[PDB]
Amino acid sequence: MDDIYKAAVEQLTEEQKNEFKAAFDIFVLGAEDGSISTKELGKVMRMLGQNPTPEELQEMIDEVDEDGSGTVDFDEFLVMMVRSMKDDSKGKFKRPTLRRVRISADAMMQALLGARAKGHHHHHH
Ligand SMILES: NCCCCCCCNS(=O)(=O)c1cccc2c(Cl)cccc12
Ligand SMILES: [Ca+2]
Repeated sequence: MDDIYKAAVEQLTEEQKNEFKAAFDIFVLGAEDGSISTKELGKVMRMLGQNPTPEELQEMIDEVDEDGSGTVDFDEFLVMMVRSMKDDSKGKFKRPTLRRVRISADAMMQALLGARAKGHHHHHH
C-alpha cells in the first residue's frame, strides 16, 4: 500500500472514518471473512447498475488490493474511496477498448448506505 493512501485514511475525520466503516460492513455483506470479494463486489456494483463478471470484479479489487489478498479490507476499502477521489493514476493512457471504469466511489457510498442511518442518537456532546 502507498504511504499517501495510508495517510488519507488517518487524515479522515471521525465522521469520514465512520462513514467509510459503515460502507465496509455493507460492502462485505455476506462475506465470511468480512472483506469485500468479487461476490460482494458484484452485488454492490449490481446496485449501482453495473454487472461486471467475477474476473473483472477481482481485477477491480486488485486495484486497491496490493497484498494480493483478492479482497478489500477496512484499510483497503478506505483506500479505494481515497484512490478514486485522488486518482493518482493520472490515466495511464490505454484506449476505452473493451474495458473502462469511471464509477464514482463517492456516489457508490450513497448506494451502499441508501439510508439516513439515524439508528445512533447522541446529544450534549
Ligand atoms: N480513474 C479510475 C479510478 C478507479 C479507482 C479504483 C476504484 C474504482 N474501481 S471500480 O471498478 O469503479 C469499483 C467500484 C466499486 C467497488 C470497487 C471495489 Cl470494492 C474494488 C475495486 C473497484 C471497485
Ligand atoms: Ca487486501
